[PDB]
Amino acid sequence: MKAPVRVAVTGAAGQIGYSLLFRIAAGEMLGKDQPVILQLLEIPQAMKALEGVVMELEDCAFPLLAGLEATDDPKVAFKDADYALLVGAAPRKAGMERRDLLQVNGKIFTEQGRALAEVAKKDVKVLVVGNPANTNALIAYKNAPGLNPRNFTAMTRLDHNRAKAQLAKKTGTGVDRIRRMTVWGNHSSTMFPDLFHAEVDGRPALELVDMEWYEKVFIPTVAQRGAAIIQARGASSAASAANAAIEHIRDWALGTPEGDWVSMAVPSQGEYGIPEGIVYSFPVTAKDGAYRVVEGLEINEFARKRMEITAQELLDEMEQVKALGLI
Amino acid sequence: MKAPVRVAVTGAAGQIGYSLLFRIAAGEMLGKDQPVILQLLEIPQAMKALEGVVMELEDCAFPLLAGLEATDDPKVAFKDADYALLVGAAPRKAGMERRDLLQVNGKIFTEQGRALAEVAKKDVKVLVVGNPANTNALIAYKNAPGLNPRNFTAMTRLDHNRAKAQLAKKTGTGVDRIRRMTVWGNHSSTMFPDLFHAEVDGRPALELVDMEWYEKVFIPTVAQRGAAIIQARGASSAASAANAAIEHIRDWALGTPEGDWVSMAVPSQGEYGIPEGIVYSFPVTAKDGAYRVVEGLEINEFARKRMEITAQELLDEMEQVKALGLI
Repeated sequence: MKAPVRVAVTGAAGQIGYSLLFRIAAGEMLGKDQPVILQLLEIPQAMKALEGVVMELEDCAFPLLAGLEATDDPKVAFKDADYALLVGAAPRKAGMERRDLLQVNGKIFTEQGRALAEVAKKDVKVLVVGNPANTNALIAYKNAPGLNPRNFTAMTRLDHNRAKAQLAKKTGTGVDRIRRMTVWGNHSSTMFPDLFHAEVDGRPALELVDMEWYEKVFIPTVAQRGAAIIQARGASSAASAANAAIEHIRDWALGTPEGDWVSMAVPSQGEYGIPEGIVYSFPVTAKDGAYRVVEGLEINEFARKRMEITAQELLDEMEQVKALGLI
Repeated sequence: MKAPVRVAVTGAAGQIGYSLLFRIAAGEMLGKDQPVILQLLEIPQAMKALEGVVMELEDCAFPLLAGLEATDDPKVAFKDADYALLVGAAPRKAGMERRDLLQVNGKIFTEQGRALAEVAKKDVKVLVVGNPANTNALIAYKNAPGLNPRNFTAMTRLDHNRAKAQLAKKTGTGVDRIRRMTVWGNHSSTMFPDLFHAEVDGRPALELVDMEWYEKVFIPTVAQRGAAIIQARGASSAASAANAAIEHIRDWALGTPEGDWVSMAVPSQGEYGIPEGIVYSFPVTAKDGAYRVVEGLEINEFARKRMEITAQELLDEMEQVKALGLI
């Protein structure tokens, strides 16, 4: 049997957490042979609701759930954490400006970054889901002295999955036959879904679809997908976002399939010329807890242009954060 | 690997459906080697929302999801279905008598019962989750001419899991070391969680706990658990109920553990002296799609009294529906 690992999840009583927790406890994230201890965190006002979630988790009689703890203290929630899913972020309110959102989020992730650095395992793997993901991750790792910045990542996996789904639908082929999809940059409207290196059942994607469709239909649709779901359901995409979070962690810890790669926003070390420091989505392979950016990919003018734009949007956000003295 | 199976689900855009659908598509209900085709049904007014759910399902890029269809037509949703999860039920409206609620549900399950008999597979396995589950299941199979009544079941697995959870917490042992739990009767306040045949780590349950605790703490607590979740979360227990539905179908389709059994409400054939016809929860073992009631168990006065009380409640209900000409 495997020794239990501790998984910390913030914003645990929220929508994403409600879809997320039960699948983790069922062993879908780290394997059916891996027991887990869930350490849940919420703000004081949501502890009552979190209590209700804990009861539902007990009511599932999960054999792999070796422990369950709920708290409103980050130093308790992150204690000896092996994995940390930072889902909770600043709730957008009325009269609240862009800079106001940055300050409140700045406060949350500086505090959480520090707590992780103090009480979590030294090799703790972190995934930031709360928006703005890439920048909150920057704030966190920048305020986590002693921890490896590459252990801090942001989620672009949802966009990655949305792109594969759209391509599969268009080509009329199973999504399981789509490989080497890449989403570059920021988790925002400037994200760049790359079809230049994607393959559909062995054949290059651009041999089955044209540039007109790619530029005029594919890109806008993947970018608008979150909005389409809100317009349809009247609520955000919690379940698909939860699924993406699980796959992000799963592939990072268990490894990416042979001949394929996934999208992960990680602190840049200059790959493809992207400025160092910013959390940027890159194509990556993973093996036993460690990932590596896939280098050597040919970047044409169309791609570089879009890659530059989204990188610039991230540099701008960092400037604002620095201005507020958060990093 | 296996040939795809068609799984029909009603009330698909609701809370239970939202927690249920993604785990089925992930392969948690019938196995990681069993592709599934989801045929979702909703009332006309919720189709827009169901479309949003369909998009989220697509955005998960599930390899086992071989097909996905949404509709407001029962005859379309249940066509060639191998499994049918009847989650949707009549919504409770202000100023709506008990007889009124019974009529609305009656119309629903009469129509769905007729639809299943007309277009579904003759060996279709049906699980009724929408309340009142036991009675809704009676109406359904009574109006499904040509189908084996025993393929129609009601869910009591959530109460079953809740009871296991409470015993584990009390005895301080892992929920996985709890066996032969039984919940008899109706899915209501008269449900009877039986600890007389339950084992905790190989030892009889009543050897670690006394009758006082069992009678005044255990039974009332399991009966009030749903209310506790509502008071804490401000919402019903959607996720744990979805988990229960998955396990119900899973243990029925794939089979129960050796030397153990689970709770399932099935049409009575006189077992244990229970009136025939009414859907009553019994301890049951299953293997490859077929289940058998565990007979021969010793029933003491304490158990027998409670078994009759819940049986009587079910007869009264059947009485009312038969009075409304529903069956």
